[PDB]
Amino acid sequence: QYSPNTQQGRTSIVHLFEWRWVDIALECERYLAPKGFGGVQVSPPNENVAIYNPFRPWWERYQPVSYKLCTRSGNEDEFRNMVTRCNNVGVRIYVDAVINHMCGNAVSAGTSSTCGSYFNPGSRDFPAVPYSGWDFNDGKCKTGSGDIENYNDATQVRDCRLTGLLDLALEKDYVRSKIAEYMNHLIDIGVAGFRLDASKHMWPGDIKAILDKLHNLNSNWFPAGSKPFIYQEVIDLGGEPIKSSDYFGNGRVTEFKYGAKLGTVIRKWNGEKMSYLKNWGEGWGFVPSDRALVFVDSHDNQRGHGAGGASILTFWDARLYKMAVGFMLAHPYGFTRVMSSYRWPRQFQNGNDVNDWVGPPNNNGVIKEVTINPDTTCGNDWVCEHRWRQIRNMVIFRNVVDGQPFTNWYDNGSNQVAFGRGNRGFIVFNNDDWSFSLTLQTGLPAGTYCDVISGDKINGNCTGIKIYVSDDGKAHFSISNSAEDPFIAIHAESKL
Ligand SMILES: C[C@H]1O[C@H](O[C@H]2[C@H](O)[C@@H](O)[C@@H](O)O[C@@H]2CO)[C@H](O)[C@@H](O)[C@@H]1N[C@H]1C=C(CO)[C@@H](O[C@H]2O[C@H](CO)[C@@H](O[C@H]3O[C@H](CO)[C@@H](O)[C@H](O)[C@H]3O)[C@H](O)[C@H]2O)[C@H](O)[C@H]1O
Ligand SMILES: *[C@@H]1O[C@H](CO)[C@@H](O)[C@H](O)[C@H]1NC(C)=O
Ligand SMILES: [Ca+2]
Ligand SMILES: [Cl-]
Repeated sequence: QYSPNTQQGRTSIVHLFEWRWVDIALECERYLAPKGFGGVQVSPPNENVAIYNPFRPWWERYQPVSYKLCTRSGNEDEFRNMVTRCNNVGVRIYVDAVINHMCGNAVSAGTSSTCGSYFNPGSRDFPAVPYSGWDFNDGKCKTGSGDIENYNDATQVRDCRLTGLLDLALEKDYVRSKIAEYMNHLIDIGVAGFRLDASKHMWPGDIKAILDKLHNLNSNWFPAGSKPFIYQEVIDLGGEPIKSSDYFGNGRVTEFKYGAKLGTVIRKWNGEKMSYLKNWGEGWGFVPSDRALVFVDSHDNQRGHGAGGASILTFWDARLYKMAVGFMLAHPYGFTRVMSSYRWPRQFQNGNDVNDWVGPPNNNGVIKEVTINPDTTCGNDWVCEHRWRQIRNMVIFRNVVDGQPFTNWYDNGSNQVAFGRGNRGFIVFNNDDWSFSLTLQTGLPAGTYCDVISGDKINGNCTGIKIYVSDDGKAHFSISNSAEDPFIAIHAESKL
């Protein structure tokens, strides 16, 4: 469960939120593989409800109608084609598995689905699976509304509807089998693992019963006995009967406290400063490193739809975001997931964004293709953070320092810190309102290194800042509080 199953030397996965299968296939070959990315988290590949009010929101993909690989991202052929090509180049695919529920109970019956499948929420009829009233928890839920009303009662959190979404009776072997049938179909196609959506709303024991029916990874690409990588989405920030530690037996879990705390520290909210990050990790109340999937922001909380709230950093906060992602990718704690989003028209009113529902860039509902600009950036309103030099170069930085310990930490008692990873890497941050100028111990061998944040090493030279390391491993760093990117990073592979 716990191993990502990525190729030796690749330590991160990227979430290509709402991308089309064909675009991802191309991305695997032209960028992901050459730049050292380990894998890709894709949006739910199964048939979902088509919602026109509001116009095709991103969240309609979390309301399943069937298990047919047919969505706005593409059909089953294009999906299979994407997995094959990505695997052939060393980049794995992780499927977002929405297995806790089906669509909202209020949705109108008919054929308003991404594949024309018929469904009737009112009578609990989903013929394309098939599921009937006997496969839902309507009789098991005890709340008066039928939905989840209090998260302090772990029982209704699991047996009732999450904001109206019809809740699957996962204790029934029939339902467990229909779900395994779906996941095994994907495993046999070549996927390397799954993100279990709304895992908090499922009993750890029901999840385990389903994972027991799963096949080993495809023997054409993976070594015999390979088990699918499993990370469960559980939002646990304390103060609830449900703890993410209850799911350690099924696989890893999403550590939402990670992004929340990093955001407040980097924003310097209510007393926090970067010097406190010295004991970052479990020392902060986080889950063990070998059970954590970490990230700065997610498709959910980057638009206020998840835990984290106001402190969360996103592409909208470019400068601070790059630093946050940089710290995460440099730090040894957990398995890192990089975000890749699209721009939407944020419309704030009373502190809340009324356009948080807006779906991906599209032409009358047809998702726009991801175009690549001459400078490697993306067009058609795709942000492509994974293509930002500062982020892409930190992904590579993680690969280079994989395995090296945390050493040579430094801080000015405020917001200027630095630390290294064994003798393969070093990073410096200046988040104070004044310039940083000092000679630090880097633990790196003597030589001239290229700063991978400001530039790149291109055939014998640096296109940006250059750092000189002496025999005793010391080097001088200068970062004005006015730099576009107030941090510098160098590693063994950026060495001249
Ligand atoms: C969103 C978050 O809510 C909880 O998170 C709780 C948290 O556990 C608790 O501790 C406290 O912080 O409150 C949070 C919000 O209630 C869960 O614990 C967690 O698992 C879940 N996150 C994952 C799963 C779902 C569901 O399929 C997705 O929802 C996403 O899809 C849903 C279905 O299309 C959307 O509902 C939409 O459709 C419903 C249909 O009846 C409508 O009633 C609803 O008004 C509408 O917004 C939802 O807005 C969106 O966020 C989401 O994208 C995905 O990341
Ligand atoms: C690096 O660039 C300089 C010019 O700025 C050039 O003289 C030198 O030969 C280059 N080195 C390599 C290895 O390409
Ligand atoms: Ca449930
Ligand atoms: Cl997530």
